Amino acid sequence: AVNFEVKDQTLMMELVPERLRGETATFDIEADGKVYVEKGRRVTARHIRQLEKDGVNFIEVPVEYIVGKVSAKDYVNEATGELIITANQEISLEALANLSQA
Amino acid sequence: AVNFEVKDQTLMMELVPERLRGETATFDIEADGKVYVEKGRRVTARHIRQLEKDGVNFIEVPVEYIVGKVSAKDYVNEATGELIITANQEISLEALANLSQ
Amino acid sequence: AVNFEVKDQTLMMELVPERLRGETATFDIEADGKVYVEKGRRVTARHIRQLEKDGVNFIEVPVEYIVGKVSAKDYVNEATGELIITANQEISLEALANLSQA
Amino acid sequence: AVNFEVKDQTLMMELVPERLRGETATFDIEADGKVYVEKGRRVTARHIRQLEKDGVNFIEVPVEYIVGKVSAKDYVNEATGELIITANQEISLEALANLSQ
Repeated sequence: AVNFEVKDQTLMMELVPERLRGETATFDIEADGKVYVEKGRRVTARHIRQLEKDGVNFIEVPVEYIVGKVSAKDYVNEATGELIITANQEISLEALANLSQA
Repeated sequence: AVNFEVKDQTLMMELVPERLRGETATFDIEADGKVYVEKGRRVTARHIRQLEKDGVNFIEVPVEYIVGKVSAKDYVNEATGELIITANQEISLEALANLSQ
Repeated sequence: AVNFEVKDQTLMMELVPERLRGETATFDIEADGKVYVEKGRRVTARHIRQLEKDGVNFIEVPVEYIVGKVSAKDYVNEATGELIITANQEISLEALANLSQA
Repeated sequence: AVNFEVKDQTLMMELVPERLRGETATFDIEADGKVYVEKGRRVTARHIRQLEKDGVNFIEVPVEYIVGKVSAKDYVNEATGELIITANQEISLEALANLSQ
């Protein structure tokens, strides 16, 4: 009766800025379409303050993080997590009425 | 990646109590698990009073209503309709990770 | 714990082609991004066969149809209906864990 | 326009029965409404047998597991995880019509 097709997916976790400084980024440090540190760059003090200036409290993390395929990072808070799924939800009213009738 | 297993379904619509009184119900007149008048029975002034006392301004309407299998009624306002789907949304994190890669 | 933001919505209903011929379209007759008859045009035999050639068994109808704000049309099957909602579903894992903990 | 009222939630993960035997459970070992071993109890060879006989290859894991409040265990495979959200999806047809206009 209801099909749910995933078009995109993103995981976000709370930044711990005090642990990010000096890391070499293994994935782009980004939020809301803006990349603050490119993969392979070492995070500078300015990068930290640029995130802060923009009010970036959550950053993107690879979705694979949630199935254990990314070694855990001290610069995100493990007690947090926001999963955003963009989907096309197809609801058959006919099929629902048939569930209801039965 | 995401399955949506439907366990129950209903519409809800705003009630126009003036137009209900005197009619014979074609579906249970119901809200929040309480049935006020059963299908096949006449709606009394007492029923109308009970609905008002309980503050019932929306009632359940079968999803069949939306595909014409239950015919239209004056005492529910189609402009106000809601579809409530009770479901288990089964999200495969493995599948989402696969999609991300 | 879960927010569901609607980005787009479409209603589709099964076409009854035998009742569409000769109608003056009051909304574009379309499916899958292709407009077959523009609003205000009278539907010709060719339009019917063009829909058929493309296998168009369902057409778009204004969503308002489902709240009774479009007078019913004999050229769609009233016993049908497919509602497609494009949404951003935001799932707070933290909030869900808190529901679970409680 | 759409509210998603959560009524229950769990993860599920693939079980590695060899790594469970002998451990003391920190959450009920459970599938499809049957609890095999309660939180705080040791998993026996008999428990392992029961799981196998019932064909239980995925078990429930608390959502707390995903935010670190329940610590990681060798006997569930995080690569396989699912999140199952039981909810009432309340779709306002009035609101969808409003959005369409």
